[PDB]
Amino acid sequence: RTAVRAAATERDRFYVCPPPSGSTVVRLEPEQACPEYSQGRNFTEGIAVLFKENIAPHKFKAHIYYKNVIVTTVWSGSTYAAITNRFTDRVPVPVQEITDVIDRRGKCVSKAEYVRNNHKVTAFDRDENPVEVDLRPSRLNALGTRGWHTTNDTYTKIGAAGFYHTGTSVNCIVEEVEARSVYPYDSFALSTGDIVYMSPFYGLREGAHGEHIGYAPGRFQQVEHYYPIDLDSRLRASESVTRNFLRTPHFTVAWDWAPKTRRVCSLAKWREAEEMIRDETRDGSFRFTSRALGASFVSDVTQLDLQRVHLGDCVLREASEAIDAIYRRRYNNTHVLAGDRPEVYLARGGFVVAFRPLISNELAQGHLRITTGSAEFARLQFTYDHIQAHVNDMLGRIATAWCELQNKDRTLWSEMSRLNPSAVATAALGQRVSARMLGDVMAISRCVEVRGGVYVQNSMRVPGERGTCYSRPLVTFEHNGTGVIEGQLGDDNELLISRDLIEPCTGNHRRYFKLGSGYVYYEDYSYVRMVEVPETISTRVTLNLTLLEDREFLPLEVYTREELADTGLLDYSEIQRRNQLHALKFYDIDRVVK
Amino acid sequence: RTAVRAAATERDRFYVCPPPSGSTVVRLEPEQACPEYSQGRNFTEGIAVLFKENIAPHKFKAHIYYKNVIVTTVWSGSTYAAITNRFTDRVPVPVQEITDVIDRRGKCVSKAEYVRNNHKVTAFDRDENPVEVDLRPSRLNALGTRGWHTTNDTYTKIGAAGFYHTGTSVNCIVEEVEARSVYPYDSFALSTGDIVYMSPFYGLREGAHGEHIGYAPGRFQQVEHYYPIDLDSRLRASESVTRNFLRTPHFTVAWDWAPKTRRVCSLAKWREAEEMIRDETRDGSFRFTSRALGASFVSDVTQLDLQRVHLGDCVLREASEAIDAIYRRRYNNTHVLAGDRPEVYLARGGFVVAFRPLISNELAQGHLRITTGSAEFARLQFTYDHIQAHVNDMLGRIATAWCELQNKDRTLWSEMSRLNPSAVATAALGQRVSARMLGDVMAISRCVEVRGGVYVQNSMRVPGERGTCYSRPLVTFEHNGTGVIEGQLGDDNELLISRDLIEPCTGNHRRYFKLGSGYVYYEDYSYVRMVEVPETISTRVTLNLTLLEDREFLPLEVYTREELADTGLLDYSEIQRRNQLHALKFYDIDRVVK
Amino acid sequence: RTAVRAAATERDRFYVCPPPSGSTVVRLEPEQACPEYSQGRNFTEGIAVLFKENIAPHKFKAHIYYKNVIVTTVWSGSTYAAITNRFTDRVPVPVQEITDVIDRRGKCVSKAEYVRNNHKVTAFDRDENPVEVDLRPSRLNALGTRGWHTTNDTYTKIGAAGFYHTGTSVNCIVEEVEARSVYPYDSFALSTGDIVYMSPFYGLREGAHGEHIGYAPGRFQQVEHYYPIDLDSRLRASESVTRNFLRTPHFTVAWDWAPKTRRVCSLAKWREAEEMIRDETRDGSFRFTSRALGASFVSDVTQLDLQRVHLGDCVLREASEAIDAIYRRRYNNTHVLAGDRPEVYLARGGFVVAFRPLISNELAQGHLRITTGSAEFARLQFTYDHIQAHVNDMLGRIATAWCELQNKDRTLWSEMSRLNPSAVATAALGQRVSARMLGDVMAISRCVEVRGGVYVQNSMRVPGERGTCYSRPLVTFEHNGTGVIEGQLGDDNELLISRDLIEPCTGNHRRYFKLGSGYVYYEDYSYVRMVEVPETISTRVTLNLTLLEDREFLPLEVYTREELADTGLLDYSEIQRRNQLHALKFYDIDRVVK
Ligand SMILES: *[C@@H]1O[C@H](CO)[C@@H](O)[C@H](O)[C@H]1NC(C)=O
Ligand SMILES: *[C@@H]1O[C@H](CO)[C@@H](O)[C@H](O)[C@H]1NC(C)=O
Ligand SMILES: *[C@@H]1O[C@H](CO)[C@@H](O)[C@H](O)[C@H]1NC(C)=O
Repeated sequence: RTAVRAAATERDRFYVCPPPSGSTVVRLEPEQACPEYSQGRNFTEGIAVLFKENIAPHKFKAHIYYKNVIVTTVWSGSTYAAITNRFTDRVPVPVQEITDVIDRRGKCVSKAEYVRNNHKVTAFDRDENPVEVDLRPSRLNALGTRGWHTTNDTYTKIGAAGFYHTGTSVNCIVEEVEARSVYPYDSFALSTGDIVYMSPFYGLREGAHGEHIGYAPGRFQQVEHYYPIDLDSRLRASESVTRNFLRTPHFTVAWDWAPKTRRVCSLAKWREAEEMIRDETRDGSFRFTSRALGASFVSDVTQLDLQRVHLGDCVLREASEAIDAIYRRRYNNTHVLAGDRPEVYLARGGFVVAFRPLISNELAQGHLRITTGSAEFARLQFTYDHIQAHVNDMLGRIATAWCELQNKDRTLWSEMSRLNPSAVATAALGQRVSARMLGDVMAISRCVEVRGGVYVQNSMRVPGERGTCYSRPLVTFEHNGTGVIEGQLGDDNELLISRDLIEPCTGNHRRYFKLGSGYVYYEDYSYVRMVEVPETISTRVTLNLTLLEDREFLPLEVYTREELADTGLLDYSEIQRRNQLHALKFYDIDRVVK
Repeated sequence: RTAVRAAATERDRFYVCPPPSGSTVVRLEPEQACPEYSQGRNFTEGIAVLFKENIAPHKFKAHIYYKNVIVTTVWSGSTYAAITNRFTDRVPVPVQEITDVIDRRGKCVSKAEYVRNNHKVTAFDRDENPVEVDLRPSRLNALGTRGWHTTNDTYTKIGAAGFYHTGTSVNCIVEEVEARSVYPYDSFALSTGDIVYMSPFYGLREGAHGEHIGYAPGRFQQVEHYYPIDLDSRLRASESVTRNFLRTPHFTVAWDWAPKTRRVCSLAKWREAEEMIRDETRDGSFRFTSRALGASFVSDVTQLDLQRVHLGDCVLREASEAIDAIYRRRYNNTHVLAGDRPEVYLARGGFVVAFRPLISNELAQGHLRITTGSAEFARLQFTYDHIQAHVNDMLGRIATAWCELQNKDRTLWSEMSRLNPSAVATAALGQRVSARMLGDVMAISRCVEVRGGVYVQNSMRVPGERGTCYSRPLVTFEHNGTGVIEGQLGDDNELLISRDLIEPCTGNHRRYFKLGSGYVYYEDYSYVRMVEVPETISTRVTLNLTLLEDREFLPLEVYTREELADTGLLDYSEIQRRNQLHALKFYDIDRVVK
Repeated sequence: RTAVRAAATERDRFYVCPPPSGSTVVRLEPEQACPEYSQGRNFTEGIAVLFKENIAPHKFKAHIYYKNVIVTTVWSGSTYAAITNRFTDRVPVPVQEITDVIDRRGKCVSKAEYVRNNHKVTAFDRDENPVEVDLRPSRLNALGTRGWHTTNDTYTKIGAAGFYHTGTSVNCIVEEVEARSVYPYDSFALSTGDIVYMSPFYGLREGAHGEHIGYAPGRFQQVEHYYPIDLDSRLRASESVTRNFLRTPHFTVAWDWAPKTRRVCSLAKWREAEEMIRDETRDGSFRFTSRALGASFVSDVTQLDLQRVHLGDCVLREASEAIDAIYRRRYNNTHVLAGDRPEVYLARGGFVVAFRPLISNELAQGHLRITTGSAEFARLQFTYDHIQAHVNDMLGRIATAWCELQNKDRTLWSEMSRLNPSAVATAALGQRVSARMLGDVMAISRCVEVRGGVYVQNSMRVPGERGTCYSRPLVTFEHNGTGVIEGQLGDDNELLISRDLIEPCTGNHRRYFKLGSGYVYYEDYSYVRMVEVPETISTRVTLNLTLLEDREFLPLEVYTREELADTGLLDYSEIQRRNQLHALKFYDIDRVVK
């Protein structure tokens, strides 16, 4: 009939629970309203053709006609000859001579009649009389680089010693040439290095005449219904052309006249987006997403008027073509196109989007200069948006289910609140409380810590009654004023003010009761030992979520600025640097003879 | 009083539950410690100005002064004239003549006095006496490309037949020219194609004299307090300059002298980051994140000393300007700048970050050559980090709530463990067990499978007692040694060793008892049929999480390397290729006359 | 003994629950099968070397040998001299003279003997007799740009007035030159601006002879066992070479012959991936992921045969080198390489991947033209894949735990279904139902709304019995036909058909009963007031998931197309534009003398 002193730790403290009066009354919180997230997105399927700023020059075929005049002064000596001069000059071939000699016969006159220093001057091949010479192809002739000439020889004079002799070579040259024009196209340059200070689209028939010409009107001429001739097979072409001719002091250049608007565009077809999705979730903007491309393009809801664009005719033409070609190939039997024409938008970063919506059979029943850079932002827009939408959708789904689960699981908590309102209110409040059901509502009283040392009684027998025992052990403790309380060991370290927990005594009685950090072992209503229960059972579900690791994105380049500038056979600046030093490098230019 | 043989499937097996002794005792696992993830990040708001490596040349205005000497040899014939020679040469205009004739009067002398082949030589326009000729503007004169000349004519000699005549043209030319200097700036080049082998910042006053000059000291001269004159309105400028003059063998070039450090910088302003956030979560590094830019820049915690940078003066100057301008515009009333100066860092990929922290009013109370490439890594750093931080934060939040929920829900499991310790321990252990509460701890015994065929008894009446019935059906089975057991059908296919489940008989008795894969139907304490219960009730919450789909990022380029190299009017290498073939193409250079 | 009219709102409606017959019987839905997501990925560790398309020209050292012939015509006057002509021409130095005079003595003959206009011509320095002159270095000589010449003077004739005098300068020049060849390498260009129309790898020994030569066979020559000499220290090199010589009309160029396959490759080493992971999860493809690089490269499972590549010899050579070097440095003691050679693949976007798997010590016991652009797609592939895999893994983990948790928590629901089948079935069905356990299955009946006004009875005393009271209040209501029902207030607004809920009366009786939107207060079995219970207790766990915000990725470029084209000292096209205007700008070319 002795006593064992109980031991309490912080976490495993003893508690007294004063009876709850109706002073504080609580209800179990009703089911919450669940978060409803964006279920369904607003969009349009279609076909798109993306256009970029045209950066390429206007390229066209042309012919250069000139006579290569070389004048050589030789000083004939005793046992040698020395070139004292070799003066070279390209001279134009008149239009008359092109059409009437060169096209007509494939011959060229052995003389030149041109203006130099404002004086009318002449040059005769071999210092001889004019003869129409045949134009023979060069040995080096190749596709797009054919040339014809009249001589393989450069005339030089063979004379008497102690004299200066002058010979004159005249080689008539016709060359297939490639021309290039860079915006605004007020000039062009030929494969020969010659720049023509005139518009390639300059003509005399209306529209064309309001194009630049840096040359006097007499230097230019057009020849309508001109049927070109091959200077090898001397055959004419089946279709005629308006042939432009410009006579400069060093050559005559010819090219086929064509109207600017047909030949040139300020924009260029970049890519086709066969499965283009136009998103309409964000307001006042469209977002053109392409799975194929891995790119999103943001534009306004309002269309681009292509009349604002200088030379934007190619857009609608090339866009309708590819869209119509795609439709035929991919949607002909499943869908129908919308609105008898494609829609055109100005997307972020200088991209022009020509989009045409796809309608399923079932649902059918101020001047602008567009500058384009990279499409790097658009792929990033794509990547980000694809992930953001997914994780947003999925967390939405978790949030709702978390709410829904807790709402359902309230049935379990209400049911427990009828039976054990205290353990429910302790879980809810997160602090040790005593509770009583006052019908359909709980009365709450807080539980207070027992600081004065607690002692367990060795026997569990009712003193004065055989056959009746106490179900849980007896304790002695200090709470409030009364220094000693004849109490009982309740549940989860609650000490009971009274001793009313009873049971008829049973044979082979084994009990483990929680007492502080551990357990007290009782055998046949008598204290035995202070045991430990190290074995546990868990109804928990493991959720191991690991973190998304740090990643370092270091600068990465396939080719550098240096590598990209070093691809050429020659570098103008590098050559000039070295070349312009030649006089200072191999001569004393600073010395002066007295 | 017959029997029906029960049918067990794998999943719906019969079990016998031996009584649990205190041999194995368990506790319900206490509430766990919950994961606490990084709640709050360390950062600094501010304003930044990003600087990139200067790739642009130093551009400045200049003037070229030369006399264009053309000497023509004409051979007058019977009925013609032929140019046998036309020798062209640019000659310098002496400084004396620039200041005393050209600036003073707007005139130029009709002769040239220069050195060629180390000999002092002269050239007279029209082979006549020296006259100061007025400089008239060219017809083609435009903004930044003005030129003045003295003649429109090229003098040629008109003489007697059978003779060689020589005429001399001298055109004095002054041209507005644009100059460019590329690092290290020891030379410059003019719009005319001429390279000047000297520093644009070379002077004679201290500092400037230790700059390259590839020319003899006599060829150079500075003119202090020089007031320039317009050669059209012959008005002088209000402010004077130090005027540099360099006389080369072919021209005199003049330019305004300026000190290198003022005019040139090795870095260039790239972008302003108005809302720059400097992250301080990772140690030994700063991360400059810009929402505006969509870029993160990683640098050291230690500042960049701009004294390590060759020509880094522009940085602090231009950074303070833009930061101060931004502050005035965006933060003037809400915040205050910090530390009387902006901080400077060397970020990853060659970016210089000039950052100045923003302090809210409430909180206020070895030589370096910087190489820059792309900012592609920085946008990727940004994207990745923005997503990683969000998903890490959100999963952290799920992890904690999962722990917290299970911790709360332990109140429900403990409560059940008092009432039904077996069903709790079976859920926990994940295997069929029998359990008994030994006070505050459970005794566990495992349940064993009944392999010997089971039979249900047709009646549920107590033999020998009217008015008392068995609550659940009677069974017969084989377990351990004893071949026949007079048992009862327990819960969820548990077969009971005994027959102690009793109830006073009731009128209109209908029962469905689980027996193997299905149910046994009993009516008024008598077997009827083997029914199926196909209807279910579920308290589950659906969570449909779908996977983030695979995405293919295919190579994408707006303009190729080819497209970017093809934008020019001429290509030096292409022209040279064709041009240097001309002799081989239109002549036989290999033939020799015997 | 009066009555108070109850008030019902939508959400807090009154219900009558008809008794359930076995008409509808339900079971609680058994535990579900849980989703099992991809646990474990298939991959190979190794080392990789990435190769890109070679964009760089073939660069090699060379020497240019020529004699700079200048012929000057001076007209001596009264008090002056005028240059009437200055004709410049570069002439070749014969191979004989290079080896026998220039290499042998470091001297060059003061005359030139060359062919011009098909005529054999001579040039004498100072119009004097041939002398072997020493080659002296230029003042400007620098590393890689050395030059040697024979004179600093340009010979001019000083004569009698009224006469034309002609002088001849011959300067023999040898220059260290840099050569460049661009694919297909059928020509090369020198630092001087000269293009050599021949292959740098053309030779006469087998293999080399099937390479382009645009020159007659006599113009070329190889010199085997040639030991070069420094023209400063007149020392010979220790190792000999096969020396190529090509005599063009303007110079002799020499270079060391080397075989094409050794000197040139169509691919170039880009980066080393020390920790390259080759993923094998997607079928019919490999994915080469590099943490270091932040890039993923997609290729076929089938290797690249490098015999399909024109000049692909560098790949295997350079790949084995770096891989073997890396292994030695990082894996020598932990792993072993696999398969006696590296594997080679053709990745997406023109990248060649040379991968060699790493085997841990423990586990050991048609013609192709490759075009490369950017690696932008590969970093995006990397970023996306890294995130996708993580979030997919983590949601998988949530999905399984959600299933597992609900499966466990079924133990709680079954247990409640025995005690309160109605509250379980109401939670499950999401509608108010009455339920009865018919053994191991529930009988369900739906609950109907009470529309006819309800009234609570002021007393809770059993009329006719003292000491016995009703536990819950009495009500009067209208349901079905019977206009008045002597009922009782049940749980959660259920009205009971009968009045069988009883309790022995207790002293100090306080009760709150739910009645519609609120509560009814009862004191000592008598009505008092209609109270409100505003205080709640919650067992809910907060889960605050916020959305991933929209981000705008705006176009961002470090340097523009314009900025990148403006880095050069000169621009060929810009210079030519201005230069070719000179005649039109400073002269009247259109005027003609009559
Ligand atoms: C040049 O010479 C070749 C023969 O070597 C000949 O075929 C060709 O027709 C000649 N061309 C001219 C224009 O004389
Ligand atoms: C050139 O001629 C035009 C008239 O055609 C005239 O206006 C201009 O002043 C002249 N220039 C010179 C330098 O003679
Ligand atoms: C050129 O002159 C310098 C002296 O000014 C001298 O050192 C050099 O050797 C000379 N070169 C030749 C080739 O005469």
